[PDB]
Amino acid sequence: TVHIDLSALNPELVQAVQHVVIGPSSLIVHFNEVIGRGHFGCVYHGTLLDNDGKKIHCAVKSLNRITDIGEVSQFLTEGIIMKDFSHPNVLSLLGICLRSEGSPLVVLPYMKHGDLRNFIRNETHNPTVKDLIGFGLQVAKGMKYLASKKFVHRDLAARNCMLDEKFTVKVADFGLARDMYDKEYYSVHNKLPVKWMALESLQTQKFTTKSDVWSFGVLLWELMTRGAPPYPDVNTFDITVYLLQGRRLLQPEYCPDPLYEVMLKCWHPKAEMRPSFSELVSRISAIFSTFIGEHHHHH
Ligand SMILES: O=C(CCc1ccc2ccc3ncc(-c4cnn(C5CCNCC5)c4)cc3c(=O)c2c1)NCc1ccccn1
Repeated sequence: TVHIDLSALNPELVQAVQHVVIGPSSLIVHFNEVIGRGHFGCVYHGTLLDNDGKKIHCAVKSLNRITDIGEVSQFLTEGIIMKDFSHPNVLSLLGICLRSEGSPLVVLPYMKHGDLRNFIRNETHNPTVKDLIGFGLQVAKGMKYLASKKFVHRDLAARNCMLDEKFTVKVADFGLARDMYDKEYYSVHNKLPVKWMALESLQTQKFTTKSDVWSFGVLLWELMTRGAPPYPDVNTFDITVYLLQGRRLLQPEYCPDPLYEVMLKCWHPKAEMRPSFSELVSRISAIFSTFIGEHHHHH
């Protein structure tokens, strides 16, 4: 029932939204069919009528019970930040629907297989070790692209990646993503994923591509453990001390030794000493191509 006053938003943000607008008549939000949850609300199945009149299956993000303009602005930015994304391992934006009343709607392509964490946890799907390394390589390529556009993700985790009908892994949620401009960092001004955060980010609240590399390492560990929760016997509040003591996530059972070395490199206490995403793509690609095991998907 909300009425959003657009004159209360930053003009550059409103113009950006206007450019990716979806006509209210072209979208059916299947509001009785929940499919996920972002940082600002739930995600639903949707049907999008395209420019050529074809029905497109989509995922629609909405704001859950809106109270203030700041929340609307952050939610719209989580859609606008994705507008120029064009990479096979990065989810694209289909558009934004803003009706006369109610929450704005961020429209994304539907990803057949759902989130990466749930996919690997499914005992029947049972991805092989090589399949898991391949998923890790795909995420690395998406992050290499994001890093090249000077965006800091800040919330990289398996649950934030999706798999499409061809098993292509795409970095999908950008609810905490920020443009670094020419600064090479983002510091918090205005619910943080503690067990995926770099030690320096937990201490200073400053995020960089190198802090995303740390999160990537944890995502690789989630892959190799088939979606186990990290540090299960460490409380969220005791993580900083645990990490300052030099302690790290242990080698997963079926994980190749060179891939565990890659994870360790991602968690170096000195951010400058961590590999770049370009270096991670090269290293993981060599591990992937030399691991001769059973494999299903195309990486
Ligand atoms: O929700 C999130 C992050 C937010 C986010 C970001 C982008 C997307 C984009 C598309 C999408 N496509 C397909 C399916 C889907 C859902 N199910 N299926 C099929 C249905 C038939 N069975 C096989 C799966 C396809 C779900 C989604 C989403 O909900 C989604 C959600 N992470 C997940 C998360 C969120 C919170 C806690 C844990 N995990």
